[PDB]
Amino acid sequence: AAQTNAPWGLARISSTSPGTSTYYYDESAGQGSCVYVIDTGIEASHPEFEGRAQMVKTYYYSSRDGNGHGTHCAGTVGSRTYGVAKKTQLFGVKVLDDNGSGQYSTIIAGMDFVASDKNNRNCPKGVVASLSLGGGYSSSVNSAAARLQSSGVMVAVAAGNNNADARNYSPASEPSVCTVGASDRYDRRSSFSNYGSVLDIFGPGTDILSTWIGGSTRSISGTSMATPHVAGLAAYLMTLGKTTAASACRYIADTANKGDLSNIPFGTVNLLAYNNYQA
Ligand SMILES: Cc1oc2ncn(CCCN(C)C)c(=N)c2c1C
Ligand SMILES: Cc1oc2ncn(CCCN(C)C)c(=N)c2c1C
Repeated sequence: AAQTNAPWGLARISSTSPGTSTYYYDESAGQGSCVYVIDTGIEASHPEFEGRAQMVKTYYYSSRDGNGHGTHCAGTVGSRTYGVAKKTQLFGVKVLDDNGSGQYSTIIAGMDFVASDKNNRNCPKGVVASLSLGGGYSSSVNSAAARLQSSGVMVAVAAGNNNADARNYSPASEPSVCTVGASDRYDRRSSFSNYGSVLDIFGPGTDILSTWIGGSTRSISGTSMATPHVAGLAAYLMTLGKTTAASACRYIADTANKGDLSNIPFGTVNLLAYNNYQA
């Protein structure tokens, strides 16, 4: 399948070269997989989600996304126009309030929730969790991310936006999850992207168009935007049977475009997520 005039990040993940604008992908499109977006919520009524999104948990007085960040990330995972895996099921877990803030205790509870809740959901092709959030190092936060991964969920986490080594951030620094840095449309490391040996992969993160609250769209930047590209890619590859939740991060690294990014610090992987789709 081909989506013409796609957002640059979708085109990038299906291309061996920067500078193209069509997204190519197998029409299975993540059908039968599920992606949990652990964030500020998801505006599930957005036409772009086509009934495939739903809120399943909140820790606040409402399950509504009053911020937009979670809706944007969910859109990059799985919206019809802006999403990598256009037929996946999206589940919202609101661990962040409408200012984008959340206590580590709440974030941990949300991860443990997903590890159990996937057993209440029909996801025969596999389960992914996208965590576009984090803060300073916490062994308890890292352990929660490790538990979620061990339970059989592909966990993709944002590296962070401090232009610093991700070893000092959580859950970014948990080795067993998939830690995602950000790149731009010219194949440069995004100016704000964290780096370091704990990174597994880069995805598009500068100037990413996706869904927003109020039934709208906008372009924003962050490792938060790169992470759902990788989460959606994992769901897509799991639906194709090419990999599993336990192996998808390694598979994405194995099949990535290698050596193509600039301003990668020595010791950080030079790997850009790539779907390897051949029509
Ligand atoms: C106008 C705008 O509104 C935003 N809300 C959340 N974010 C994401 C930053 C923090 N996040 C965890 C809540 C934005 N980057 C953003 C931008 C730009
Ligand atoms: C380790 C980590 O530390 C963070 N601090 C703020 N944010 C919010 C910035 C979100 N983005 C859209 C600009 C994070 N997403 C984050 C992550 C991951």
